[PDB]
Amino acid sequence: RPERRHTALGMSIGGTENVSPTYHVDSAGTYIQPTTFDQCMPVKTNINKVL
Amino acid sequence: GSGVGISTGGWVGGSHFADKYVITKNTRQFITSIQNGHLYKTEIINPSNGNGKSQRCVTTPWTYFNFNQYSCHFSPQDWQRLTNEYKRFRPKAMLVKIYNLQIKQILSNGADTTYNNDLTAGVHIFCDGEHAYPNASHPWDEDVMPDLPYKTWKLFQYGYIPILNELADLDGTTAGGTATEKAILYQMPFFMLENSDHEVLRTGESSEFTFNFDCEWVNNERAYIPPGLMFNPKVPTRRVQYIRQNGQTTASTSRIEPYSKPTSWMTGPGFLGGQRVGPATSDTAPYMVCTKPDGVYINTGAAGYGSGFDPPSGSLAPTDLEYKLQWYQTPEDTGNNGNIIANPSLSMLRDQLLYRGNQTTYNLNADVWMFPNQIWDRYPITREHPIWCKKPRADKNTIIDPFDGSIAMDHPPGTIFIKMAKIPVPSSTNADSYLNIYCTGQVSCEIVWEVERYVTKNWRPERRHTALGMSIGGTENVSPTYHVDSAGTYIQPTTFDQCMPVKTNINKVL
Amino acid sequence: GSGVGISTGGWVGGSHFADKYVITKNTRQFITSIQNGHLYKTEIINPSNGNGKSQRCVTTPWTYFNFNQYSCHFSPQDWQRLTNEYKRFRPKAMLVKIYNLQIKQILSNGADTTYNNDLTAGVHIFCDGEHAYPNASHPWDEDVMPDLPYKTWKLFQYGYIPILNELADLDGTTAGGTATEKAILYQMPFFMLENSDHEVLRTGESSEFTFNFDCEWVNNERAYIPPGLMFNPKVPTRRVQYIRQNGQTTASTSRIEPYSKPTSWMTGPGFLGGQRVGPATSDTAPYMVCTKPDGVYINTGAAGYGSGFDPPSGSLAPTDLEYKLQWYQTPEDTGNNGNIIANPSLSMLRDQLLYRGNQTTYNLNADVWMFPNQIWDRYPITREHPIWCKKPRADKNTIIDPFDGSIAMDHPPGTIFIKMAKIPVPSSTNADSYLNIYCTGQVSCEIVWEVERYVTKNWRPERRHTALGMSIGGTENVSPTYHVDSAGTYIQPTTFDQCMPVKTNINKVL
Amino acid sequence: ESSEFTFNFDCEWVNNERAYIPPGLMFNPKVPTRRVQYIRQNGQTTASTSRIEPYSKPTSWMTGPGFLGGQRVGPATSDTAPYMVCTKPDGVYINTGAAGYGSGFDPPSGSLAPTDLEYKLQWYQTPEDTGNNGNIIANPSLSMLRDQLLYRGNQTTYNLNADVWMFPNQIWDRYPITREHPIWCKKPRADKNTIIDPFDGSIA
Amino acid sequence: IEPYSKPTSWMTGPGFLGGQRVGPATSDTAPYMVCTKPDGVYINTGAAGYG
Amino acid sequence: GSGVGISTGGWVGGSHFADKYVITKNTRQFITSIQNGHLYKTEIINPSNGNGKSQRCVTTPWTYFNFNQYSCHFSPQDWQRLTNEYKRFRPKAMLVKIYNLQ
Repeated sequence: RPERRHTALGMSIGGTENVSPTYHVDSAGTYIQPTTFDQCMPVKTNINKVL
Repeated sequence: GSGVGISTGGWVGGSHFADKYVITKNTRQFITSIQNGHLYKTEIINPSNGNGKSQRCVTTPWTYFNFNQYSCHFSPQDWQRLTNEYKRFRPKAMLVKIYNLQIKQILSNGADTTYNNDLTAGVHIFCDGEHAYPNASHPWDEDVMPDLPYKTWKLFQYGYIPILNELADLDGTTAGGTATEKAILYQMPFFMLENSDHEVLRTGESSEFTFNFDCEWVNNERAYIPPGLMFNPKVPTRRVQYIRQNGQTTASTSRIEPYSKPTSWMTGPGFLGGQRVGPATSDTAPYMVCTKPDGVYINTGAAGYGSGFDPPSGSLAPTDLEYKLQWYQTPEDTGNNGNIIANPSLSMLRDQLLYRGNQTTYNLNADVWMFPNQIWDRYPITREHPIWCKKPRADKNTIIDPFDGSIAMDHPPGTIFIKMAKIPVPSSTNADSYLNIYCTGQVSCEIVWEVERYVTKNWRPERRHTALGMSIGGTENVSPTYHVDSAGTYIQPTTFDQCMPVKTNINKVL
Repeated sequence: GSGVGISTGGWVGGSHFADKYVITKNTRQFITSIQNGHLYKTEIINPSNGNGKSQRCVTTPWTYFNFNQYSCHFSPQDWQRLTNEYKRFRPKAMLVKIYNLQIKQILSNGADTTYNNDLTAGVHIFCDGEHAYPNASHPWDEDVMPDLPYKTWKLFQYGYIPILNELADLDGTTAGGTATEKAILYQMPFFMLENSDHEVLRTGESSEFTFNFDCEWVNNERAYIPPGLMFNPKVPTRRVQYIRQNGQTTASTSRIEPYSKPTSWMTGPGFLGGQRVGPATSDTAPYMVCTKPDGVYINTGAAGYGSGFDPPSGSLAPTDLEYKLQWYQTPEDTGNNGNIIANPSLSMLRDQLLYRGNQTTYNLNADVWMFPNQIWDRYPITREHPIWCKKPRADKNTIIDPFDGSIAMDHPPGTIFIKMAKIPVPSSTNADSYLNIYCTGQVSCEIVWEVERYVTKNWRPERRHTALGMSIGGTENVSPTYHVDSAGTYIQPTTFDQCMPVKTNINKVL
Repeated sequence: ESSEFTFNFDCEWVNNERAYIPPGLMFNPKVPTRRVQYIRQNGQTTASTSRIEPYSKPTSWMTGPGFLGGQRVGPATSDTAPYMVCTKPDGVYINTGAAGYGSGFDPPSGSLAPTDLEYKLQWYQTPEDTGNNGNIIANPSLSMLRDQLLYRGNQTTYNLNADVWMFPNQIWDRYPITREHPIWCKKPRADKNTIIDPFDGSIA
Repeated sequence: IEPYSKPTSWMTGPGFLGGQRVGPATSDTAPYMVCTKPDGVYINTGAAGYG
Repeated sequence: GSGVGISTGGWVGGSHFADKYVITKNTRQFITSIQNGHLYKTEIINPSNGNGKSQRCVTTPWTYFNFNQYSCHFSPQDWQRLTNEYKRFRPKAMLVKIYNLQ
């Protein structure tokens, strides 16, 4: 079966004009920070393991 | 050694991923039975509600292996990893084996049927690699190898259309047909697979077939911008735009704005102009490709002397649901359930449109033909698509880009034909009497897939196919997609993204 | 040669004792039949009286060989001699062979069933040595090879728990489950043994599998004293004991008595603090090891999102019968008959306890965690114990000492999976119809056991396992233990010492 | 001028994998077990001896270590942690509380499932972040070697064991690190140590 | 978290401060007894003397 | 050659993915200034609201490079691909260069 992967579709949109997606620069040049823990792309998530 | 009690092969399965290649291995248990009672027959299908559409069909005492789909060669895990980790892939080499054959005699004593093997019985196997015979397979057929390795594969009867019927049907005022229609029957080819040399196997034997692909790549990449956005907005352009006098607006000459530069790159081809024509039992397509020699008599409409061209749309954005690629996921699906409607891949070389200004507004150009400087991506195929199609032998052709996404080749993988060897029975009445038998066996397909890994200078994360895009269904509604149910039912992908299309994940700098 | 009338093996049996090794040889006649009608299925077992405990189970069309017990590889004679003559032993190399296969067709004509062989039928055999699939075997299962070489071995269906159910069960106020539970289903793995390459055999064929153990020893020795008694009573100690003022008793400073010296060696770990929680149909253990991610919805108690940890007690002396290892000797045993309750081995590295002084008396410490300087012996296994268990793949772990006594390994002996090759049947109704078949065959297991003989300067005789410790039972009550009855019933060991545990006979100087 | 420096790591792997089941689910539900469960008399319920159910087999594998028992102690300007690791030689004079002769141990929780927000790893994404904005709270990785819990039966129900020490046969995954984590930490030079598994996820 | 208190990854070493010695001095007086008590033995004494 | 008008290095950046290894390359422009006026000092931080918590701190006329985080060595693209395509990873060899000093 397919497994979980980290996707840009898990990113969120923010900024001064609220048009800037995560990990992208803003109009002011501000770098949009990850809002949530999954946007930081943790390990031990995607790849299944048989014990 | 070799004999009845020695197996001629073993189960092969799984995948092997490398940098430059992927090897998929699939084995199935297949079953074949007698077809047409060992006869060749030519039938006319002429549905009363088919709105005058008809076919001539030569049905053969033969069945055939169809390997053409992606889902049969890739698990959903393997397909995910393929489309997530690679920018492009193509088939390299195919190897198929038919082995572990069992021919049973079918004994009907009553409502109870018994099965015991005829050890001296045999089975015909013919691979046509030169395409000397009408091609068995066609894209999007349900004859293809199953997705689940443990499901039995039932071979389909081989048949072919000898002629276009309405041209051959000998209808009209004159008796016996016109002179042109009769001339089209007087040459109607007739093909027998028995005309070729081929193999007859017993249980202790086996056969194998190799095929080498030489193909164009299937590109998994997406355009994040259209070709028209490839300029720099901050630098001015030298170009001048003259706008003619419109009504009370004076004609003006000015420098084109820096944020709109002119583009050299046209919308790809496509037809948004046609519409399907009911009823559903006829051939319903926005466009018919017809052949109508002079002197034939046609008492029907365009459907029935021609074939429907579907999807009509090219890289053009479908303006209606009729123009979208759509298929049922299982053979038992009907109506609005089980169907998967294609949705945009959000690639900017897809979903193109062309507008012409009337000097007031822009109006959509529905039918976009081939025009110089057109740039488009080929269809975003999914794990359920035909891999290839048969390209017609012809003098001339334009750019070959089947809109369903299948890869047209002069020679695709040859079709392996299989039938039960006839076992005649003595008849005092000179009746045609044969012994009722069937063959089950194991067929394996190993394909080597040439692959290429992507390299990107993109800073930001990119889309990938995730199991979190799956949906939950079943009898108890606890079963996630691509998983088995309590009844053993395999949960089918509900939506187009669950089929994991290409040209989605991996960004591409134009 | 090779064929249907030539046997592919022979019966191997018995043992060979040497100084540094023991070779045990065991052959069994096994039977396997079709499972799940050749389907993979995912069932939810959710007993009404199970007190909210549930499992997801993927059941497979597969059966598997389980060699893990000591009694299947050792006769009671050989086990006696092993534990009497050797200080330690471990598995060295395993060799298993599946051969002399017979696939019969099952014919039901009525209440009468007939059996005749399909010579071209075949059988799938897959050994998983990389543990790429969920492990089939688990300690203390009844699927294991029989003790009596002449008894038939019936293989058990292979199935695995895909997910923890209460985490996946989509229960709660919100419809369709929470976001976390759905995410846990959206990835629920699904495994098919058909995804691997494996072997298909007919009657004239055979397969064999080798496995090399690298293991810790099973130590057969007993401590005649605890580690705290290792001093000399006659020599004084330099150590001072200060006793604080208690009530009207004055604080004192004095030399510790020569007959109590301080010890550096702590009680081994264990839990005496927990208690089982009924009813018997739920998971009843003094301790639950649970997983409870945040965002799941749990409508049950600790049982059903967790697994019972049993035996809770470590080397600690069980304070109640709940803490003692206990098993039924045959699958038909119920209640208080046929059960064997573990009793002390009278080794002084077992049955440990920890008390803390409150300065009046000493009170038992029920839960003893890992603490430095702990010394204990591993459980005194018997002829009926699992030999090994599967160690989970994980980043971190503490000292691996399964309290049942089984040896946890990263890779145990691989599980050999076997199923009947499907023999599809023609169906006009497109029903799924297969031919009813089963396989019987002979499976042999040769294990080489590395052993070590004891050396002792003890003057006095030591305990040994004696047939005089056996008991007499049967239908006529004349049959001694490990002997057959008049009906052919094999007299089972009634008590734990008749199972001949280790860490009993051979004394050990600490 | 210029300078350059080389360093060779010899390290344990950072494992990116998830357990889809806990170690306790590794059995087969359909095959029976030989194991017997004896349940002592509880109130008016009679003591029973029975074969353990096939769908619950006993597990050999304990919950990993962790502390759910402690609580942070304000105010925020002091050292606020559920646990203080302190050094207090004899003869020193201490006019303060445990904080200030000791260091806060955070995250207190091990692979144990955090029972409160205090136990979760949390950080601000930029140096200018304050309060409830810019902070990232760790959430479960949905790995079954993480978010472990330990209950003991009182023979009526099961009650949570808050503080799980090292115990034999414990199986757990190390913390699910993200793109923002320390890669390594300095391991103290010392005679003795237990298993080294920094709960933040950094490699000592 | 304040810069002068950072979180530590390093726990206190093991030990027992909880026990207390039990008189009189002529017995075995320690805060803790490590005992062995197989089932079936008869113990007429306290923890000291089987441990 | 070498001198004031010759650069001692160049900008290195990006990543290289292979089967058995990944190479991450990162260059930064750094700035350092004088610290403590070239003195070593021992300060006692003893906040009034710190609830009795205090530290001794020896502050030095020195600054230091800290490379320890994952985000500094991996772009979010590279980190995604790392965690999607690989079961495990560890650091192998580090090489740092200080150059183009002004």
